[PDB]
Amino acid sequence: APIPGVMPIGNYVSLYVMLPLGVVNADNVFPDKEKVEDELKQVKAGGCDGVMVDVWWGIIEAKGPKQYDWSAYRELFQLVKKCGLKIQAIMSFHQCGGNVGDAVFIPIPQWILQIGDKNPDIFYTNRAGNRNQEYLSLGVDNQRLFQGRTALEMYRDFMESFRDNMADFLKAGDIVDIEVGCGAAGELRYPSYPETQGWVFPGIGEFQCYDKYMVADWKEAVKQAGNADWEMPGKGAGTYNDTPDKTEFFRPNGTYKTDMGKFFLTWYSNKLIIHGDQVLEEANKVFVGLRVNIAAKVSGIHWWYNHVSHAAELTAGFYNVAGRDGYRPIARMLARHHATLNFTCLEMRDSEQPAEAKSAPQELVQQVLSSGWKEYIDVAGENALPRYDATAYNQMLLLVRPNGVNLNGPPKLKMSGLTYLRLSDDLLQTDNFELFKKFVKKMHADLDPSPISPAVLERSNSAITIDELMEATKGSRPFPWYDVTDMPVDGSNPFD
Repeated sequence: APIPGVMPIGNYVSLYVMLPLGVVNADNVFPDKEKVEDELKQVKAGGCDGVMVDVWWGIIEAKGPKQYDWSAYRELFQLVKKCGLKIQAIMSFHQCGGNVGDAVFIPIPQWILQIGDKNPDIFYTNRAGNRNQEYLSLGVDNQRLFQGRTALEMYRDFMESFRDNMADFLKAGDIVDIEVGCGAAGELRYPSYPETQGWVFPGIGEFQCYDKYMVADWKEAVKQAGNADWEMPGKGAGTYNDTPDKTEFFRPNGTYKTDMGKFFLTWYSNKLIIHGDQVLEEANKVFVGLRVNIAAKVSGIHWWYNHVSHAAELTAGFYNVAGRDGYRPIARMLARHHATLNFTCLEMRDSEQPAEAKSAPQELVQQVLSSGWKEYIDVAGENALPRYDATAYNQMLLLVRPNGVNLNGPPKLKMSGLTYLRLSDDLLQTDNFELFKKFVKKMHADLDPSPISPAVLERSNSAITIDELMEATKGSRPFPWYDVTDMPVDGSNPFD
């Protein structure tokens, strides 16, 4: 039996905090150095392991192709290191802000956007012909349109430059995680619920495959299946703020369940998996042999999860329905690259969502974490929305150790890390910050903050075919979850 009071260190879950947006600004300057230094000191003194920051493509490569300026990011990283903190860096090949609310606006490089004025099909496009300018469509990953480069080559060259220009932070163990941005907002998904085209929760979203590149690919695919005339979804799919039962495509027994529907949903979800595969392959080639994790971010699309159609999942590109696990194939792709899955919604409870949304964040998290663990990858995560209350912190503590602490060794089920959204004035307010420090102590299994490295990143494994990957869609039971955390922020123990 274990010795009373001894907590095995394998129970510890690292806790990182996301830096404010614009910490390095759109002119590639790091302003308010003193304020930031101060915040970093408070975060460290609260026990946090590190911080996460976006490394914005539209800052670094702004002046032109392969003109990279890493100066301000080096100053920031040096400061974080000096405050005793680890760094998670996001390779952010997407747009920051741009709405009236948003305090910062950083588009992708203007020399890319200029290409888009004359070729709007470089962007994800909805069936009405709206272009999302926040990210380059997967349809252009391998199109040599960008002053002699393809999109994948641009991503590769940027990551190589980052590695070479941060070589000393990488050697010293200061940079611990590279999150590779794979879509708008950095997430591996289609931009199916854009605020800029009027989406409001809990709309079903819209398919984002109408650019001419993805269309040429589709037309070829359906011809080979023996159905030349199958079209992409039309008016039957409805629009962003429909509910599934108001559509033909997503109603019970609707189009999604027809042979044409299944064929379309397979193709659509496979193009997203292939895009992830190609982007992470480039990351693995850059970072192989270094002690750093490489991660992809999958957003938690929890609305309509309890509807037969899983319509919001489907429009986002995750073909997850009864009898078809749409996340496990992503995890298996990730495993090939020795990459980590970063998921969201770790704080959410089903009872917090309106009933009409058919929303099940708890069961979604359980499915996705279970499917990643079954593929022998690490899974990390984030809170989806800002939360400062004990209920939220206790839900995240449940998710990071879904069968609580293990006094005999490392837990059976443990997330590899949590990144908290986000450092702000509200978080540092005296009351909230007090609660937050208890959350961090519980993340650490009541151990003291404890600095060593990620594993050495192995080279990507040999390729498997699309069809071998589809074996991973077989449905399975998720691991059983506890109903409450072991280590609530009030210090009690619900098992005594």
